[PDB]
This record gives sequence, C-alpha cells and structure tokens, in this order.
Amino acid sequence: AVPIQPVAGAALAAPAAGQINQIDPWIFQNFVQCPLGEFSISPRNTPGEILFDLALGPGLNPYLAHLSAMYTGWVGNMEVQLVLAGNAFTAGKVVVALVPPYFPKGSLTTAQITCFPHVMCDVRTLEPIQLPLLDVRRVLWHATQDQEESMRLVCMLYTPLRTNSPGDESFVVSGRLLSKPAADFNFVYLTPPIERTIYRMVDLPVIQPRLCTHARWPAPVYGLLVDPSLPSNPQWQNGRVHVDGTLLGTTPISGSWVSCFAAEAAYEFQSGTGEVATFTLIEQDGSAYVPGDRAAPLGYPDFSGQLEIEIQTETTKTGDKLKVTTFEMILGPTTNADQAPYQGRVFASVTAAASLDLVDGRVRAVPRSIYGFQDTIPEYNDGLLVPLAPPIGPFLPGEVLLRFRTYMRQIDTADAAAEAIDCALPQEFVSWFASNAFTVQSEALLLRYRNTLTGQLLFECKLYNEGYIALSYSGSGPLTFPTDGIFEVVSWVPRLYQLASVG
Amino acid sequence: QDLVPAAVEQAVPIQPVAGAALAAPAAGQINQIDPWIFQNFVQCPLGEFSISPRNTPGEILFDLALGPGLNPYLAHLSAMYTGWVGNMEVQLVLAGNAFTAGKVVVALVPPYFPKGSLTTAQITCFPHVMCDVRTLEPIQLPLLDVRRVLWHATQDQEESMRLVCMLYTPLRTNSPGDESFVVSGRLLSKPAADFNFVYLTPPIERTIYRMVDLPVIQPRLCTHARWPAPVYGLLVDPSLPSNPQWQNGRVHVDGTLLGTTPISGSWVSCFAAEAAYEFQSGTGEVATFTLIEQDGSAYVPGDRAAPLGYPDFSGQLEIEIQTETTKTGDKLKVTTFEMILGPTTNADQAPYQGRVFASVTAAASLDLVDGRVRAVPRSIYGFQDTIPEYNDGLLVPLAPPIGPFLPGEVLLRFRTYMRQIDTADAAAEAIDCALPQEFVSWFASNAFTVQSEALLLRYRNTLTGQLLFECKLYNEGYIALSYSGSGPLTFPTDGIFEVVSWVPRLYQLASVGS
Amino acid sequence: SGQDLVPAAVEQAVPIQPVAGAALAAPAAGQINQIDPWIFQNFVQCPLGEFSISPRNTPGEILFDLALGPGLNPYLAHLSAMYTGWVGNMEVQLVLAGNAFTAGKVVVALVPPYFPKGSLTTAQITCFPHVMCDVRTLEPIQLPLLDVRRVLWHATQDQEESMRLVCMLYTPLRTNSPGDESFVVSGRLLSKPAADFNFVYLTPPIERTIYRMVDLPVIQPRLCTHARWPAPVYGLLVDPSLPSNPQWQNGRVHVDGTLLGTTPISGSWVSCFAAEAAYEFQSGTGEVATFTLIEQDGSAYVPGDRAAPLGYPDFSGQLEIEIQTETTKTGDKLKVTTFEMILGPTTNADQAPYQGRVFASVTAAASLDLVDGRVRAVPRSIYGFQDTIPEYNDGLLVPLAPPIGPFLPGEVLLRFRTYMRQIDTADAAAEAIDCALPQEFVSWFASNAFTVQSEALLLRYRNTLTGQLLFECKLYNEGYIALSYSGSGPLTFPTDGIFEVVSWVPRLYQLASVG
Ligand SMILES: [Ca+2]
Ligand SMILES: [Ca+2]
Ligand SMILES: [Ca+2]
Repeated sequence: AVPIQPVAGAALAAPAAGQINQIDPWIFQNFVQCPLGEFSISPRNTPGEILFDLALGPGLNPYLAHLSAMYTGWVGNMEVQLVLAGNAFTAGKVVVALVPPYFPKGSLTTAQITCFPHVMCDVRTLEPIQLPLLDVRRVLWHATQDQEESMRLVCMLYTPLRTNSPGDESFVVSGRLLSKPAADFNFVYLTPPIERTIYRMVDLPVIQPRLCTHARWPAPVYGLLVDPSLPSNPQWQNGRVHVDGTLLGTTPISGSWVSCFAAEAAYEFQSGTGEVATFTLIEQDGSAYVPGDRAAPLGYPDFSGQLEIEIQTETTKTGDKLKVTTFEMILGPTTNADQAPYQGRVFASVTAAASLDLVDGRVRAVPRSIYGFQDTIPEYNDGLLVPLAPPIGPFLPGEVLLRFRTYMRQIDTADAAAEAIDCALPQEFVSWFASNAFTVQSEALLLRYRNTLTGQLLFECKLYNEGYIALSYSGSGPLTFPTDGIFEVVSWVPRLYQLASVG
Repeated sequence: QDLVPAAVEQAVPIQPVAGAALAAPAAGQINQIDPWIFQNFVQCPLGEFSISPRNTPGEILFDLALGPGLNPYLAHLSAMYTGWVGNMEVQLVLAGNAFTAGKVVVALVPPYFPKGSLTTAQITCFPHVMCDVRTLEPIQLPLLDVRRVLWHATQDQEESMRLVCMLYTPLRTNSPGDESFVVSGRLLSKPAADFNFVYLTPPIERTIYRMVDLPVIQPRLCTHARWPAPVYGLLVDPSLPSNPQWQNGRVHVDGTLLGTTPISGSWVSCFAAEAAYEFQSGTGEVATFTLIEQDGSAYVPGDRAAPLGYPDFSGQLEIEIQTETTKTGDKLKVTTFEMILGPTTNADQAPYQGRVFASVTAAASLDLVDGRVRAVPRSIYGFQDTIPEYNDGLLVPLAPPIGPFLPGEVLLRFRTYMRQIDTADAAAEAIDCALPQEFVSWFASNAFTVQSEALLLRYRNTLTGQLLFECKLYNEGYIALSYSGSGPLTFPTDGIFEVVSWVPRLYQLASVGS
Repeated sequence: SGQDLVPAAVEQAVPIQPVAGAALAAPAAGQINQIDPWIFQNFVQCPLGEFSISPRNTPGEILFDLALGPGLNPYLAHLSAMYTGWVGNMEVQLVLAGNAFTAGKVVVALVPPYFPKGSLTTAQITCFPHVMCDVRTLEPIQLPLLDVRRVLWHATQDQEESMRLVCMLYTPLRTNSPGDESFVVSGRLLSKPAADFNFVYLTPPIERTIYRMVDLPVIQPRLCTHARWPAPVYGLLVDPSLPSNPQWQNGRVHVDGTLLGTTPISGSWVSCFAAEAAYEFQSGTGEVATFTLIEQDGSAYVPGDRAAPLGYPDFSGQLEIEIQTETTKTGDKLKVTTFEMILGPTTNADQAPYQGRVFASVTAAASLDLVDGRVRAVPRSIYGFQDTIPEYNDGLLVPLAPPIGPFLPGEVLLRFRTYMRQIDTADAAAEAIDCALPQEFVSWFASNAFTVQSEALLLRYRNTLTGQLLFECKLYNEGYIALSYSGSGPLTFPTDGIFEVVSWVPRLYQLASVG
C-alpha cells in the first residue's frame, strides 16, 4: 500500500537479548482505543491543522502498558484502524503520513505532508482504514523505562469539509483511532514488577472538599464556587503546584506553614511607636534563608493588609518568665516603611509605655486577624520588582476559574460581613502531587465531579498542568456547588478541548 | 637472496566496513545517490588552513568529522533524508617552497577516544600518513564508519571517525629573508563506494549543513546597533580599548541574542514604562518610571541587566515622552526630560530592578496624568563609553568582554555619530559597534549551525571586483583584522561581504596595511 | 578428608539463552584484533576477588557486586589501556569452602542492564535468574556472565550499562561447635574470558586510565614526613584510650586525589603561614604585630570553603614562632625575633584566621624601630598543647572537614606519631601528636588521581628484614586506615615495613584481629 520496506523485529534482537517473551494470544484479536486518538472536523476549519500525532510504543495499548512493568525492553510493529463518521452528502479529505523517528518537530504544511509515505482518505469512507506502524530504529531493542525516538503517525486536514447544517447544530465529522500489536511484537527480559513506572495514570485522593485544608489561610474549606465578576488572572504566590510535582512560588509542603513565619528577633523601646521588634527571617524548619528566585521564604503571606501575630516572649523581670505577646505588623501595598521580606527582614510594633525586658532569640509568628484586607501581593521590596510566579491562565473563550473559598478572622467597625479568601487547589492536593511525581502527557486532565451515594454527575472541568481548574460557564452571577462530592480523573485532553457548558 | 627495498610508497591498510548491509533490515528505505558523485574530489566546507613559523610542534591544524558535512553535494542532498551511512575519502594539498622544512602527521582517531590533549609521541599510534610541506602532489586517505549503531541521523551530530592534523616538526626557513611566510593548505573529499541515505522526507531548507550566508546590503545603507542613526564609518583603531563590554548589538552566529540586544532597530536606546509624576517643590517636576517591555509585556528580573534595548553607555540623556495635561486649553504635548545614566552617587538608578527617575525644571506644578510612556533619545551630555548604573551599586549579569584575539589582530568597528550638547568644543561624538543592524537580524531568523570556530570573509568592491581585505568572523559575533599599524585606518563603505569558508581558531590572515 | 558437607552446586539450570559476542561487532570494525590464546586457559583472581561472611551479618546484605567488562581480569584490565571498545561474555568461579561446623545460604543473581541501583531487597532477588549456594560447598561454583545489550560494542574509557552479578546473604551464618567462637568464611572470586571476547580498535597505550588499580610509594614510615607538625615520623601505633573520631584539618585527602580541609601539597607549608605585617608599640604588652594573612606562594587569600589558609595550625595552645625583621636604627639591619601567639579560643579572641587577621606580641621596653613588609612565620615552640580545633571564627561557625569515621564494631584508627618541642616547668615527658597519613601519601594521591572501585582497599604490612607479614588493614576511600584491635592498652609496631595493596573491599569486610 505505502512505499516502505518490511522491518525485522525479534530476528534482530534475539542474538543479544537474554530472553524473548511471548504475549497472550487473545490480545492480538482486539482493536483498542488509543490515548489522544480522536478529533472533530468543522466547516470552519482551515486545511493544514493537525488532527492527531501518535508515537509508536507500549503506551498506545492499556494491556501493553500494564505488561511493560515486568520487562526491560520491547520490539516490534503494530497495526492501527481509523474510523470516520460521515455520510453520503459530505465532502473533504485528510492525509495520514508516516514520519520517521528523527524528523525535526515543528509545523508542517499541506505541501510537505504528501512527501512522506502516506494515504489520502475521503470523508465519505464507509470502512475503517487499516495502516501499519513499523519499528524503524538504529538499535536492537528499546528500553521500557526510557522513552526514545520512534515512528510517528500524523493526520492533517487536506481539503475542507463542505456540508449543509440545520438551524440548531453544525454537523462536525468525528474520527477515532484504534490499534493492536502485530504478530512480530515481543518483550525482552523478566524483571521484578516496578510500581513507579512511567506509564502510570494520574489519580486524586478520595477526600471530600469539606474535609480539606485551605492553602492560603489556615482554616477549613467552606465553599466551592465560580464567580465571573472577579479578577480572572490572579497572581497568588501560595497554593501553586505543578502536576508533575514541582512547587511554585512560596508554596510550602505542610499546612502548618501557611501565612506564618519564623525569624530571629531584636526588641527595643522607642518613646514613639512603643516597643519595636526587627525580625530576621529564616525557614520554619530551622534552615538558613538565602534570597534566591522566589519572593519570600516558604509560607510567607501573599495578601495585603494589617496583620496581628502572636509570639512567645520571655521577660527577664522578676515574678514573670514566659508569656505570649501579640504584635501588629503592616504588610499592605506600598505602606511607608521599608518592608523587605525578599531580603529577609521585617518590622513589628507593640503599644507600651515602658521597656518590657524581653530576651532575644528564635521566634515563630502565626496570624490572628487582618484589618483592611486586599487581594494584592504584599510589599516584598520597597518599590522594586521581585521574582514571582506568572498569573493564573490563560483560559479558553468562555472558561472561568474554579475557586475554593474560606473565611478569615476580621477586625472592622462599620461592616459585619464575612471576609472571603479563595485558592485554586486545597493543601492536600499539593502534597499529593509533590509525593507522587507523575508523568505529564499532553496539556491537561479531564475530571468529573460526582455525588458519592447516588452517583450523580454535577459538572465537568479541566485540570491544567500548571495547577488550576477551569469550567465552561456562561452566566454572570456567582454559581455555588455542593462540597460533598469527589473528583475523579477521566483521561488526558488537549488544550483546545471543548467542555460541556454548565448552568 | 631475499631483498628488502629501502623505499616503499605508503597506503595505510584497512579492513572493510559494512554499510547498508547492516542497516537494511531495520531501515524503511535505502536510497541511492548519483553515480558521478563518486568520481570527483570537491572542496570541503571546512577546506582552508595555514601553517606559520609561529606554530609549535603539537598544535592541531585541522580536525574533520565523517559525515555529509564534508561534501557540498552530500550536504545539499541531506535536506531530504533522515539518515546516512557509509565511508568517505579525503584529499589534502599544501603550497610550499623548496626553502621550507617541516613535517606533519594526519591520523585516524576512532570515536569515543577521549578528547583531551594528544602529544607528538601518541599521534603516530593511530593509522596515519606522514607528509612534508614540500610535496607537489595531493595526498589522500580513507575514512571508514567505525560505529556501534546501525546508521546515523542527519539532524543530530553523533560521534564518528575523525581526521586530525598535527605539526610533527617545526617549520623552518634556512635563511629567513621572508620570516613571515605562510603555507596554505586545502582539503577536498568524496564518498566511497559504500555510501547511502536512509529515509526520503520533504526537503527542508532550514536544516543543518546549510551554508551560512549574509544579506547583500552595503554597509552605508544599514542601521547602527547602539545608537539610532545610519552607519557612516567603518574602521580599525589600535589606540582604543581592545576588549569593550558593550551590551547592545551582540548576537551569536547560531541566533542567540546576548545582553539586552533587541530584534528591531527601533528599540535601541529607548524604553517603555508606566509614569507617575510629582512636584518636589524645590527642583520641579519629577517622574518615576516603572519599566516594562517595549511590546507591552511585563519585565521580570532575570539573567539580563535591563529591558531589551536599554542604553549601555554613560552620560546625561535628554528624552521626549507624550504628556496629557489636566489644565484648561491644552490637551496633549511632547515633553522633554533630563535623565542621569552614568553613576556618580545619586538618583539611585536601578533599571535591573525596574525603577527609573527623571526630572524637568518648572516653577509651575503641571498636573500630568499618570500612565504609559515611551522614551526615545534626544541628546547626550558628557558621553562616556562605559556601562551605566545598572543596579544601585551592585553587580548584575553581563555579557563577557569581546575577545580573545590572536597576536596581531584588531577589532573592526562600525562608527556612527551622536547628537550631543557641548558648550565648549564643536567636535563630533562618535560611537562604535561590532555588528550593525540587519546583522542582528538574519540571525535568529535563520538558525545556522557553526561547524567550526570562525568564518573567513572577503570584502569586495561592487564593481571592478577588487579585494580590499580579509577578516575572520568569530562565533561570538565580532570581526577581526590582521593589522600592525599604530593609528586609525578607514575603509570605503560601498562594499559587499562574501562568505568564503569555515576556518579554525589558529588560522593566519593576510596582513593589512595602508 | 570428610564429606560432612555438599560436594557441588554443579548443575542448577539458569533460565537464559546464549548470547552472541564479537561476531556482531566484526563488520563494524576497521581492524582485525585478537587476544593471546593462552589467556583463555586458566582462572585468575579478580581485582575485587576477596570477601567475608561473618556471624554478625544479617540477611539482605550484599557481599559482592561485579559489573561485566574488562575490569574483572588483570590481563584484560592491562590490555584495555590500548584499545577503544570491547565485547563478549565471561566465566566466573566462586570459592566458598567453609568449615563443616557451619551453616548458611547465599543467592547469586543475574541483574540485567538498566535495572535501578539501590534497594535490591531480599524478596525480589529471587525474581532474577539465580543460583542458591551453601557455604560448605567443596568444589568451586562456575557461573556465566553474558553480554545482554542493544549496541554492537562498549567503550572502554566509559562505564556503561551491562549485566551484573550480585551476591546477597540469604540466611545467617551459624556454627554448632562446642566452644568459644564462631568461624568466619573467606570467599574468593576468579575469572576468565569466554570464547567470543575481543577488543575493537588499537589506541595509544596511556597509563592513567580508569583501570590501573591503586599503588603506594615504596618508602618506610620512619623515612617519611609528618603531615601535622614539621618533624619526622617516629611511631606507628593504635590506642583505644584516645578520642575515636578526631576532626583534624591537616593531612586529609581523598583516595581519588581531592584535598580536604586546609591540607597543603608541600610539607614545608605545615603549621606555618605568610602575611603582611604591621608593627606597633603598645605601652602595655610591648610590641604588637598584626598580620593580614595571604597564601604561602604569594597569592591572595579569599575566605571561601575552608576555615583557614592552606597549612594553618589546627590545634590549640600558645605557639612561639620565629620571624625575620628589619629595623631602621644604626648598627643593626636584619635579625630574627621570636613572637608569642594564642591559638585557643580563651573566651577572648580578637584573632579570626577565617578572615585573615592575627596578632602576636613581644615584650619590649623601648620601641624597636621595626619596618613593615611581608613575612613568613614558622613554628618554634608549643606551650599547653591541646588536640582540639582552634577558634577559626571568634565565636561563629566555619566550614570544616567531617570527623574521621565511621568504624565497624571492634575497629580502631592507626596513628602515625611524632613529638613536638615544648616548654614545661615541672613535667619532662615528651609531647606527642598523631596523624592519619604522612605527607608523602598525600602528595602521591594528589598527583596520581586514581579511579576508585567499590569502597576501600585491603593493605598488608610486611617486614623488610624478614619478609614477615605483620597485620592487615582497611584503607577507606576517605583517607583513613582502620585495624581490628580488641585490647585495652596501646599497641605499637615497627616502622621499617612497606604497605602493599591487595584488593578492593566493601565496608562490610571483616578483618582478622591483631596480633
Ligand atoms: Ca468589609
Ligand atoms: Ca564634544
Ligand atoms: Ca607537657
């Protein structure tokens, strides 16, 4: 069919392999869906778009991906099926090409796609199109726990779709790809099964949101909502984690480090403000702090306002040795006094008429209350710029951020409403991703929120690699969801995947 | 009885190496090349080198690697294939007198031999040919594909057989007379009978083994890379500092931009910021600028020293920005501000941290509206060619100083003239750059591969085709000329640079004199 | 001769296919190469060919781990210095012929390339092609090592992924003998190449390769130089009554060549310094000299990852030093004067050698007209010597070399001892100072830069005039020597012998007691 030579599999690996291992003959009799092998074609699409691009390897089949954990290597070819869903009143064409292992990745055009060994397929095709996937390589076999260059399968839109549509829908053309191993596929060497393999699917802890911990204020999570009338691209420096396990910003690992800090204190009495203390910050585990590539030590608060803190103070006066004292610090936006957490120094003041003989030493400060709270980053430098984390985004047209909401301890005189603060992910998910260290596949994960008892689906969402969730919402007023569901992982989806609208 | 001849010819013995026979079962195709490419020796892209009496025994004269980068035909054909396999054959010619004494050795070094420092005793332990600089005829060697893989990838340069040349004995002339005599050497190659390509792909022009070229524009029709003005002069001057530390107009040959070099020539000595004004009652209007990028993005302190295109010299600068007033009768105008670049003690300038100050004297209290401004240069006062106050008084990342040069080489400078305020003298103020604009471009638009340490270029007159000088373009973006005089020497600016070949670091240029 | 034990593990089937060797690499080489046919005909001891099994080991401990390649044979390790490439299989012999009053089991497995190194628990070692062996076996057990690979040959100067041979203690070793001790098993490893082993491409013979096992200088300890005080080495001893983990800063060197702490290269830099001196006359203590320290070759000193300049003293007490001075009076130009220096913390130390700042004083009535300049100070006397690190920073922390250790239970440190010149009012006993290695060994290691293999080296100390081996010791890769001694008093040895290298050993090796 295509202009290519036959490729030898185990006949080339056998002399230098230790064993050649066989696979269940029933696996050779079933075509299974490939991951990321599906697309939709619209009348508004332009020729030259990539529909799918899949690389040869064990990860194309769930059974082979499972079996990969007890072996050292693999060899051989596969066979794939393409299924298109059109009818007799359509027009258009696609091209499927065979790209060799070491072709420089980039962007192709319709002119260049026909210079590979390819097949041209019409949209009106009834039967599935069957293709081979051959193992072109410069080695004798591949390693299971190490991904190398392989032959690829790339699909492009060649000639556009011409159709009629009704007044309510638009008639996309759907395509799916399935695959199975060929008669010349083998594994190499029996090894003890490994649990931390690279073909391991991402999962989430089975915990309800109402039992979790907020990642920006030390309080239980009280709400879960989307509100389009709020800044769509916030720049919070806490609660930022990557799916592969990389912490971002000033995010700590433990929930007891949130909005607290540790330092060394020096107290002195000024007949003006009262008693002032200059804290030289360190890490909460006792290690030293070096100003590097983040705005502050791990866990430092990332909002603006006037904060109250308690520390353990020891006075050398007679009849008294230990107590707990509450100070008052200013961390609002550009407030009049030289606050440099980035350099590692802060100032606090307390009201006093005499000198309280407080001995200096190591101090850990935790928050009490906030006055004049704003959702803006604090004054890390006097007026200078600081290394930060990029704002959350971007979102597709019509996508809104999902927020986990809790309430803080306020100080106020005129108003009596609650003080709401939101985060992107709860603190348990941060530690889950840090301790699991999965392998990222494409751009995002598809999730499902469901009720534990009745098994009822509530909405859909997308979990991006950077660690934020997006919903397809078209309203204006805030929408609130129950906090007794469970999040479940479905599959890997591309960035341009269209969610089902909620509300 | 049996006779042992005293003079035997040469010809290193080999064992045949298999090519497409080993690669056929696992490749998709085996592609044939034209049968007449096997019949001619053609100059390699790296096919020029020199030998001088200043060279010492043990120095490496050239080092070639097996592959499609040794033949222009094979390098042209590699653009539509994914792999290659097979052997080659190399030829060498030298141009000497009968007054020159000296010996060199050409050895075959296998892959995975450590790349440290060979000596004269070790070089003869490889399969080799011994040559002397008085030979009239060319000398040829084979190049076999000793490898652990089935074939090679044309786009990734792996380890293969090498061809290294070393100076075995010193170069001596009996009576010196011309002690500056240089021996020229050239290299040629062709494929051997067992060479093939692998997989037919579409032809991609932006591939490796594509030869570097330069835009066909005369230097006087170009834009200066450090001050927004046309290029007016082109010279060399040994009385100026040898290794400047300029930050603009610096780009790697492979396309990497160094320092704060921008892509467009309208970003030079300009900046974009958010402006907040105030009226300190003593001096006048004072403006605080929070710096951003000139395309509207956000500036983040990273591995640079300032936003792209920020001025990299000293003095006091006049700038113009658009201002909107809140007064009655006027809406918009252009206002001139005075700024300090050179550090003395004051103004606590920190473009690296993103905050800049400017001022303008005024008895009134003009109520300008805070907003977005773009500042462009107007005039310079007290110009000095030293990097400005980047941090307050601290150290920031910087591009390395230009260099090094071989003994006798000097830097080629493109010169333009600035607009200055000077109440004492009427002499023009000149500023130099290493590469002009449209040369910062054409790099990172084309992504070339270096294949060597330097490029040889010839400067020519558009008509009458006269050669003016020769120069070496180093991989770091500066041009060197062989000049030994004491004062400045200028050149006409209606020429065209042309690419000759890749040359090593130790290449010796023909001297330039007035 | 009594068959109270198992004669052979001669045949347990190993589930593996035959592997092709040099036949796949012949069309890819440009030469014809061959190994001497007589090398293929006898079994010789591996460079790592000795190991121990003790009744103190627990199941799951790894006894030996051998990687396939030209480092398992002395002939092949010598031959690999003049080649680029190797390929083939090998045969190994294991000797475990313990006493008939013993019991235990071990497992030897074939671990493929690319399997992660690390844990290898006792549960998963039987999931490989393996063989189970008794410690009483009379005959040597013969095992194959095959070249499972996806390339055509391997580079000799690089260490790549190949099949390994791992031996783990499966059951504890016990003796049912009617008195007073349990036996230790001494196992041996031998190797030879298989039929299709070869090399690839002839290369200039270079001595400094990754192989070439470590050597030692042929010098008697009594003819060497002490590495912590400028004096000859006088004693060689072990003493369990002294601190077991000293934190000396001088004389520390890694077997691979890296110098640790403030160890200088030359022996003339020890306990000396060089500085720029400023002189003043204080109406109290007399003449005070302030020294700003530099390097001893004239270079500049910058406080980095060391506590002091190279060769600075690393003990405490009052040190008397001699210095060269010039005066601007009449009738006297140059002389040598003695200064006193406080090295200890003493809760009052303006000195901070970590910042290049020291002071000394000399009693004087009238100000001697001494001129400033550059000076070098060398030691003369010690008073109130204490073997503790000085106050590098007046009260703060400085980077330091780690304390010497750890040791196995029953292992003590071997010390090279010299004597210092002291001032004393009522006691006339000599004052002694110890070091771990002499300066000649430091220079040897810094100049040779060997490649280490597993964890340590086995050494044997012979006698020159008799040819008698006196003891055996373990030289750890970090640069200290441990003996197995269980006495209470000190034990000294003659200082007219030569150390020699035997084999590579792990940290679990059990030494014989002395003496
Ligand atoms: Ca409120
Ligand atoms: Ca002027
Ligand atoms: Ca004493």
